[PDB]
Amino acid sequence: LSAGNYIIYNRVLSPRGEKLALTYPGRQRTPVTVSPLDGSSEQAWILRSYDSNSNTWTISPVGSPNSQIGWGAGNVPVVLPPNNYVWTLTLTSGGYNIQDGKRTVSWSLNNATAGEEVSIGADATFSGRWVIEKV
Amino acid sequence: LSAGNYIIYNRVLSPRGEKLALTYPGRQRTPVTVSPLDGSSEQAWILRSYDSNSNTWTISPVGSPNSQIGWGAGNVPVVLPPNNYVWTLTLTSGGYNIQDGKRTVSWSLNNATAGEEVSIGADATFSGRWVIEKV
Ligand SMILES: [Cl-]
Repeated sequence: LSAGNYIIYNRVLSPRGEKLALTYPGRQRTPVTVSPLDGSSEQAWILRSYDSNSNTWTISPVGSPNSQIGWGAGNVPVVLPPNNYVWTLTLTSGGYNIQDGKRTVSWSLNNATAGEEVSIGADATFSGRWVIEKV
Repeated sequence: LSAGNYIIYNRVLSPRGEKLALTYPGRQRTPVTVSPLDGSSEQAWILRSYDSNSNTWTISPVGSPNSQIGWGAGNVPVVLPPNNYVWTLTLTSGGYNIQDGKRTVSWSLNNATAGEEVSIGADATFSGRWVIEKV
């Protein structure tokens, strides 16, 4: 895994079979959601290596490339002005487990539906795992 | 849902993000598996309505169209010579729940990996739900 632009989508598809991709809501301090994979810029993220030895990274929307995803009140990711907000990206045999820098919580989807806000908390079979693809 | 040819794939993707489609192994009395969606004829199934009131169907591989999927020993589906083997196809708000005619068991995947045999038993969040798409 290396720096560049990526899509990030859940292992669990929508009820209609759509890949549910991390989607920038177009402004800061607004819960980041998933939506059907569609090639829009809101679904492209810049990963920058923070500590390679820690597998930690910053994640920035291409639309606002200096901004970073942080841990929002309500336990949802939100985009913010930069301040070393990082996530651990661990490749497991079930896909990526996206955790905070201290590896105490995980991103998941509760229902895996279009428009759903990403949850930060307990790890979850299947919906706690993600796919990260270049470009 | 109507008679015709379909792909049938899990709501849960492989760890690499591949849609896992029901795949005929090319002979009878051999556990039916899932594999990455690839347009092969082994992934095309003929659905015929058995009883509309009870929502039951026969499922036959296009490769051996008179044959039917039945409930195999070891609780895995297998293909067999026809003898009214049916499955209930219920569209829930989380996708299709594929059960036996009596609605006591469900098809799911334990790990949702390429090559995995389909399990017949407990309903399972996410991996007990399916997507059924024409042709
Ligand atoms: Cl058998």
